[PDB]
Amino acid sequence: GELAQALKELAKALKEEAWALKELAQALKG
Amino acid sequence: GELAQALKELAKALKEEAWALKELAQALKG
Amino acid sequence: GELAQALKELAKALKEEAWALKELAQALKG
Amino acid sequence: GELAQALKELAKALKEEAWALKELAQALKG
Amino acid sequence: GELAQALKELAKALKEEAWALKELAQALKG
Amino acid sequence: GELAQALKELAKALKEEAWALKELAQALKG
Repeated sequence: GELAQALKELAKALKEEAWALKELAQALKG
Repeated sequence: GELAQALKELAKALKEEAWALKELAQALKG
Repeated sequence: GELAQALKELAKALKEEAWALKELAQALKG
Repeated sequence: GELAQALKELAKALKEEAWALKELAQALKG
Repeated sequence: GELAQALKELAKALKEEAWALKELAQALKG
Repeated sequence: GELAQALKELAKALKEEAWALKELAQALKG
């Protein structure tokens, strides 16, 4: 239902945020 | 109640944050 | 209730942060 | 209760985040 | 119990993020 | 619960963002 769906969407977004943070860290190192 | 809605908004905002981190990473590369 | 509203406020803050970091990216890129 | 106190802490942190985002926007605008 | 603790952790981390946005703002000014 | 879990994960992500942004701040000063 609605809450389960929203929690799954938040979990996807957290994964995207972590991936993006790694891209920034890489760019900073470069 | 409104918990699921709040989590949907939070997931959407976190996606926007992730995209900004990706844009910063690319900006450091020109 | 109050929990959901505070999470909506947290989402609004991360949305604002995303926007400001996107502007920072545009300024760094030049 | 503990939840109410925690929401209070999050509200304080939101207010600090908001002022720092204002400062970042001020640094960017100029 | 665990939700109030998670919210307190989230407040702490938002304050760290505010500190970092201030540092960005200052760095933009040299 | 699942919610406390996800919010702890978000706090960790905001702490990592704060670290990266402080490194960006130093990079913006050369």
